[PDB]
Amino acid sequence: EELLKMWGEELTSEASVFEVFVLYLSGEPNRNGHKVTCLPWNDEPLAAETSLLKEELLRVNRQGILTINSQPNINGKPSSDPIVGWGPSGGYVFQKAYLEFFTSRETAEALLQVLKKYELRVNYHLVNVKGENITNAPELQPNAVTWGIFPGREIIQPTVVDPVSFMFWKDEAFALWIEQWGKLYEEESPSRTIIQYIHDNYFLVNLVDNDFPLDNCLWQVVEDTLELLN
Amino acid sequence: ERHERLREKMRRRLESGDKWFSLEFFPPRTAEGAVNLISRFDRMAAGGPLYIDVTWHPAGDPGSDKETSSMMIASTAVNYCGLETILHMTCCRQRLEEITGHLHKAKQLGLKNIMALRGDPFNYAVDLVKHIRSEFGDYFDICVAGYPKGHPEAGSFEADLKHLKEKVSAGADFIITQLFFEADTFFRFVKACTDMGITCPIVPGIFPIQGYHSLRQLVKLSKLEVPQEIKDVIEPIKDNDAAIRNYGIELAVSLCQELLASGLVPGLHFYTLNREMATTEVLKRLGRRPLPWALSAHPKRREEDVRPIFWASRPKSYIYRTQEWDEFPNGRWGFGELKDYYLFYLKSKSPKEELLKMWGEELTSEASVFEVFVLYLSGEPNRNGHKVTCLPWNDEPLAAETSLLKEELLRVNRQGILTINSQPNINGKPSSDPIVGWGPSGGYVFQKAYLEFFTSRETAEALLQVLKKYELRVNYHLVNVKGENITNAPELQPNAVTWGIFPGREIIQPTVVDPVSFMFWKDEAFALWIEQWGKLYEEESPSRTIIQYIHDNYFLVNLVDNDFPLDNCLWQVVEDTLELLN
Ligand SMILES: Cc1cc2nc3c(=O)[nH]c(=O)nc-3n(C[C@H](O)[C@H](O)[C@H](O)COP(=O)(O)OP(=O)(O)OC[C@H]3O[C@@H](n4cnc5c(N)ncnc54)[C@H](O)[C@@H]3O)c2cc1C
Ligand SMILES: Nc1ncnc2c1ncn2[C@@H]1O[C@H](CSCC[C@H](N)C(=O)O)[C@@H](O)[C@H]1O
Ligand SMILES: Nc1ncnc2c1ncn2[C@@H]1O[C@H](CSCC[C@H](N)C(=O)O)[C@@H](O)[C@H]1O
Repeated sequence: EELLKMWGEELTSEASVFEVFVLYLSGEPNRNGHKVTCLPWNDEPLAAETSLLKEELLRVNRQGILTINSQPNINGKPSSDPIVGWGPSGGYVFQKAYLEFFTSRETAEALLQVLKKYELRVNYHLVNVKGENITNAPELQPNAVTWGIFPGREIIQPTVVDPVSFMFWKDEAFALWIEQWGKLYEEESPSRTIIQYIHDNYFLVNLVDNDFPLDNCLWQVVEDTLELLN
Repeated sequence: ERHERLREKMRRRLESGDKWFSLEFFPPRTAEGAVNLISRFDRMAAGGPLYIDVTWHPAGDPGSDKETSSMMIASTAVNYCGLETILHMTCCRQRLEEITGHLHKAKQLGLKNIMALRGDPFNYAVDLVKHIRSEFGDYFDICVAGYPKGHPEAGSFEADLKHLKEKVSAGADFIITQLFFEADTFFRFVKACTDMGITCPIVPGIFPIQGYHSLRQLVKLSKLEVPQEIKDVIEPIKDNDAAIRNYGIELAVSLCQELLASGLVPGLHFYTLNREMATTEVLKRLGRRPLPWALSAHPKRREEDVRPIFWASRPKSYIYRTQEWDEFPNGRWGFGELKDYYLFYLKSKSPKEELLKMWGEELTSEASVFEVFVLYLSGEPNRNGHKVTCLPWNDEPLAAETSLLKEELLRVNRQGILTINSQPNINGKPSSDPIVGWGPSGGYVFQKAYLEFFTSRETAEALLQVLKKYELRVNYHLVNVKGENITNAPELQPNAVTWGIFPGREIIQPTVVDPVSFMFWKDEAFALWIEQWGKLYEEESPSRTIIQYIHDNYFLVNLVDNDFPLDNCLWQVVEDTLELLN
């Protein structure tokens, strides 16, 4: 037993599942053993870039939208930057904001509803376990989300997100709700039951904000998702 | 379902319900006319035409290797111009071997659409189509001429319809009709075609009247009688060709609208007769963007979305020099090689010794050459009073994006920095910008500053001496006709001067600087001194020896500024070089 007590001994509701993400999104106290440094999806500590949006992620996951990775809108930082920088020196580095998460089944309706106004700017992709696949993405084509331009060189594009790779990743992206977390609990115990109601019948989601010279809209998508549900 | 060439391409438009247009031309009897018509093919291609049809006659030697011959005109339309063509063919006074040889030659030239014609004095187009199918299978498109008001040689119209049945069922793919004067005639013979089991799509042909010779030309071509209404309209204006052009445009617009609104017409064939204005106006009245180069090439070149910037003021030589390739670049340019040098036209749109009045008959010194570049860039008339339309490297008026590089560019060019290609830094403008908005309409477009020029031995030396003060920021490349090569670019890698960011797509980089393909542009760039401007002068003269000295000893230089969100340093590097001189 290493991560059980860090993820909580007994889950009273989905709120006890939300309470595991916020204690990963900040170093914070717990009923026993304090800080948790891991989730099934998130074996790295938060990258230094995450400090730009840590307060937003804490807000988002405390509202029940269960973020499992992100990026900010960077708009051409120097390559040498210790927070957001890579490749040859002196060049530039760019990003699109990114927000990948799970939600309660009722919340996916809410998200699709609010995307009816942002479906030009925000590339979105929702998927339930067994298959229920909704997107505004180009049918086939990958979306580039981190790229860089370097003195005397070709454009480098290290981070890309796309509907085929996402539909493949989904088959692991649900399995470890059981294989890592759910397998800790007793057979059909109230914790296992609320985890199974979170494994099955629950939407994995991806969002990308394409308009990177602007402030990141993904927080407003989630705020309006919440508002709508409310 | 899947789609391919042949009927499936036009079946795509049929299913999508998109109306299209096609143009049909004639081969000229002179080489100059051939060049003019090739330029015309380039100009019409932007009108979104389905295909180009080239007529065939035996008196003009169409199967021969003369440039005026129809076969080479069609080949130039496709291979060296990038436009799909449909080749007409007639087999009167021809044998099996001749037809087979001509069809094989069409094979070798990439020609894949063939029109079957019987001509006027192998007895029928049925034999031609059947022989084509038997000897070359289904590799080629086959289309047969249709006769709505019946063949003049035929006793009965129903017999003509039956012969059309047989010809279509033999090997034909599409049917093209001749001139008309009433729309209802289209409908009646279309219904006849349907009722006889002919299921191929029928496309109507249109002759746009443009002059008084059109009436005689129309009568001779179609053997039909002009209606008394049109003649009476034309008779009182028998010497106002321009007015008849407007009247014919109106009549053609009415006919085309009636044809299209029917829904049985998938497209239109227009008999241009090697005339542009009326056809273009008609097409516009009936109702460019994917890359900063306004068209990517058609034949075997759907893959091209990156090419080197060097040729971008002169694109048709790049297409011609690269026609050997299969690896037409898509992705990071990283592969296609111009391991090539060639025999040529090297002719402007102005005649061979006509533009001498704009470049000057008499070069006094290099300081006269320096004004020809500046007169071009300024749009200013020469000492003769003639505005310079082009220079040997750049047959165009230079682009709207280079209006940002007007006053500074011509200012530094006066000083012996003879610029032949250039570009602004852009810093992430929205897509659909008026001067740099290429690609998908949502997104952003980005560019580095670029400058390319010839310059003197002294000024090149100076610049080599200076660039050390910017060499972290400026990639530079310098070469001469002697092959002396000096450059500061990493491992000779390409340099991505333009790119765009678009929702849901990977990053797109449509133009690139490349120090290896600059070795292949170099030879073309220097040779365009002697082979267009030197040879425009007499064989031993001040003007020839001046141009041969410029060819012999100027450096060719290219610079790129990598700090694209900051102000351009190419302005304030050549000025940092002018200072040093003194
Ligand atoms: C779109 C178009 C393009 C043209 N292009 C050219 C060109 O490139 N070069 C050129 O020289 N001319 C061309 N012409 C002119 C054309 O070739 C003439 O109309 C010519 O006189 C006959 O050619 P055809 O294919 O229409 O002949 P066909 O369709 O074969 O018709 C000619 C006559 O053959 C008779 N016939 C056909 N099959 C039979 C049969 N099985 N049994 C008995 N009788 C039969 C018909 O009754 C008809 O009157 C073109 C015409 C059109 C409309
Ligand atoms: N549950 C969670 N909520 C928010 N962010 C998370 C998260 N789990 C991981 N992350 C962060 O999401 C980031 C995605 S990393 C992939 C993109 C990468 N930064 C690049 O541009 O190359 C990680 O760096 C990590 O710090
Ligand atoms: N004599 C001359 N001096 C300066 N620039 C010239 C020139 N002749 C042509 N040019 C310009 O050279 C540029 C090269 S193409 C520039 C790159 C490309 N348009 C892009 O897609 O980003 C053209 O804009 C052309 O107009």
